Amino acid sequence: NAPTDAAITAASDFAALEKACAGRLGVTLLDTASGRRIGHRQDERFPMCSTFKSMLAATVLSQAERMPALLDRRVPVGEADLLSHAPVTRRHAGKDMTVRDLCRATIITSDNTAANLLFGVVGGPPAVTAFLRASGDTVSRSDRLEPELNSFAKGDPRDTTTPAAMAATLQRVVLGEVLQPASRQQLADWLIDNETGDACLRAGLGKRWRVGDKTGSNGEDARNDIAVLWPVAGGAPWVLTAYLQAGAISYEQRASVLAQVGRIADRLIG
Repeated sequence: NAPTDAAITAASDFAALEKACAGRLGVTLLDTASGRRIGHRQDERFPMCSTFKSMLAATVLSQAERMPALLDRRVPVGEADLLSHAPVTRRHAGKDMTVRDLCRATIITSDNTAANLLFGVVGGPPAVTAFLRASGDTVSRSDRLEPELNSFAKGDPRDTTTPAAMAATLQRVVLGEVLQPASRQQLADWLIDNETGDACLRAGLGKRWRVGDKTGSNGEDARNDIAVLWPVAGGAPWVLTAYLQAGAISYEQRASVLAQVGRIADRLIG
């Protein structure tokens, strides 16, 4: 594994990085002050996997703005709802959880059962797609439930986005005026508190940034990370999306590839 590891660390642009892991890599780096973008395969489709959960949460918050106390509503967690990956909801089987706490769980731990329970609250994948369209996104689409949404076939557009589309959507929804102020700050905080991306984009970004992110992956070859970068010294934020498919390297090496995107982007911003 040493030669592949070395080739990954020596890569200093996104095309070289793609080559070092023999993968397909999609990246957009977006400056929110100017709208300038730089990257790789910015307009090709990639499977979203769990990165969609950021916008599922946004759909819920948007519905709460016109249905008072929805976030305080309690939803039963039944034995039949449980999946293999359910780190938070597993403790609550046979009782219930607030809608708000389900949102937190699905972002910061990627809880699959939490996500399916929230789909039921808002009206399923068509409800999330409709929120996306209303926000200005003409590209991203939510089609299936967990865990089927992770099964991507080449040329199948179900449950996909592009690096450029998702970057723009992060700006409008996390930084813009698609949501009310209290709603978007709550979404920002959940992303900042994420616990699954320590070895991904965060591992290559310097201390001058405060990062919020959401990861994704599947068992075959996909590993993704999308992030918002706030400069702690002040100024406009940046947005960084990274989608990777690379079946010839290990799951761990996929994370190393993501970390290297972080290092290259940080040097490009300068």
